[PDB]
Amino acid sequence: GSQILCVGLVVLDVISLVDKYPKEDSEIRCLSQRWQRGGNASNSCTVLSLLGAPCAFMGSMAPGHVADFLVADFRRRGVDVSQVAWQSKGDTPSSCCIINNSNGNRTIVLHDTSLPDVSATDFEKVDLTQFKWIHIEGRNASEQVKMLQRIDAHNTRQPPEQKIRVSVEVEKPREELFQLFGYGDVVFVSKDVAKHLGFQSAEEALRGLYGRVRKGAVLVCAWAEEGADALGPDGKLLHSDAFPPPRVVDTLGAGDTFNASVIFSLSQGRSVQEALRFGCQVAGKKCGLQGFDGIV
Amino acid sequence: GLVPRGSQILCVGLVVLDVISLVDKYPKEDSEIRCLSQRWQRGGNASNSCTVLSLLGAPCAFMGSMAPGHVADFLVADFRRRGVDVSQVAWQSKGDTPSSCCIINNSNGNRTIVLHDTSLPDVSATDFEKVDLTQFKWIHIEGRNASEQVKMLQRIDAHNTRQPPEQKIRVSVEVEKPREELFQLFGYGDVVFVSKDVAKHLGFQSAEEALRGLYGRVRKGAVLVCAWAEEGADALGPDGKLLHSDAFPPPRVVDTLGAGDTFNASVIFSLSQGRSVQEALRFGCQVAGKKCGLQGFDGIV
Ligand SMILES: Oc1ccnc2ccsc12
Repeated sequence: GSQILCVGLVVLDVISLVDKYPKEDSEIRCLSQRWQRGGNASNSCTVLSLLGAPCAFMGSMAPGHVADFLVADFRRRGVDVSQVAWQSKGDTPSSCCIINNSNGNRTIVLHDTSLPDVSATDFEKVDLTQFKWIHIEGRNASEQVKMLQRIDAHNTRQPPEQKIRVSVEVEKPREELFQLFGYGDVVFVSKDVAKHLGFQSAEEALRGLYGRVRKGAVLVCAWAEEGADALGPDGKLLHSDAFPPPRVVDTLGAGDTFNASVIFSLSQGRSVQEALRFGCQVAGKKCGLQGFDGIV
Repeated sequence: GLVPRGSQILCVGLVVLDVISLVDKYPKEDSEIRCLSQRWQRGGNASNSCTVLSLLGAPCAFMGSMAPGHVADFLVADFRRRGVDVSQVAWQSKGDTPSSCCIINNSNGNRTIVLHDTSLPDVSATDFEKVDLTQFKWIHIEGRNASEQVKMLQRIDAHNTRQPPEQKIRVSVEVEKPREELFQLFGYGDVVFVSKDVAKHLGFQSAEEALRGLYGRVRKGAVLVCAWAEEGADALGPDGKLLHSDAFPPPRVVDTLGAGDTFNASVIFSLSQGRSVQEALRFGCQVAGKKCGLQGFDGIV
């Protein structure tokens, strides 16, 4: 019971670093380029690993030269990949990512291949006893709500001493996913989802959405340079200022760095206030670097 | 493997990986969107000409810079997919194998391009010194780093100096970007290709204006060639006679990307087969026009 598990996408991020965002129908030359392992649950595994937390990724992956790269990266980072749902149909997805080196803005064109999502069945097939935490990136909702019911069940039959804690990310403003607010002890909702839904602050959002969460759970909302807020059952709003770097050069996967770091801190039994601060602290540190090398 | 003496046509230039995404609307900065479709394509002038020469039935080799890595691995597998010999590649210990990102707006046609970075060092004159030339019957050079490429051309001139004219290596040059450095390249090669774009920048309004206006810059006996899209192509040799062929536009135009490279390679092929400039011009125009109605190079046959 010593590992954290993330369940979501792994994506090849084909990255271009430019010094200003290109105007439509124009042509500019990038400063530098790199390939990076990406996808939300993949990114959080990078971060959890860098923090010293044994973790494991679980997502789909079609065999090929791309996947061979993604996997060589998972190892080397020490991410247990042994839970991957290897596909036959489809290619592994990839993104074009334009990173604006003057403000770290990152723009992403995702080629979501037909590759099929990890399912209730893939999941029903995993040894829950290895994990202290399970984080799920909201993608195939209805099919994941099932993986969530399974974990609750396993919990029921377990001494509070050894229940598996669960967190859930709703990053995309998409209906299918809104049912997912109802699971997990921790629920991450993005600024985009919040805005796409009426609210224009992290505190508004938390008041609004708290009704939708499972009894006793914490709802977390980061808001970039506004920092991040949390709201638990006690009804007290928690806040943390951001730790922006002097020069913000790369925000690609800052949100995932925040999620990972919050998860990490909580899994070490720190308070919600402490973990809020940790998340901003580490996400902010990453925004001042290209990639993840160097956040520790 | 063993390459027979004087059998291959060599093309020296750029190879680049083009990632091409088609989208609903141009992405607003800091957004996360889905393309309609995405394609990884081997690109570059000397690179495309190599593809075309293989499809035409010529043994061809590519010389360009690459750095070891997954991008290079993809480009090399694609080269090989098109029957192109890649053993002359100049492998580099520093820099990125070129890769470009292109975003095609589906609701209006616009292409927005992020060009490859400048990290990888071009093929040098000393890189090229190491090449045994006897395998080649023709050598074509995409103009890039002209001061260095001039030395390569001087080397071939030296080589040729000492051969029966039946084993002299024919040489062609392409000046396609309108930048001053390249213009000294006009002075080299038996066949000089100048692009419509370059000609326009020098202030010429037609293939005829450009050939007459620039022929001064070529070496005694050279042929200067200019293609002008749907106005066809002209050539102008040492005898002063402006040759011309009309375009062979396709039923409907589908993909013009790399049609100039298809023209260059077709002309080169034709000439290398001992056809006359007028026949080369015409052939070049046919294959290029066909390619324009085709997605990629598959059916140019
Ligand atoms: O806390 C954050 C979460 C996501 N993005 C950013 C960017 C600067 S701080 C920060």
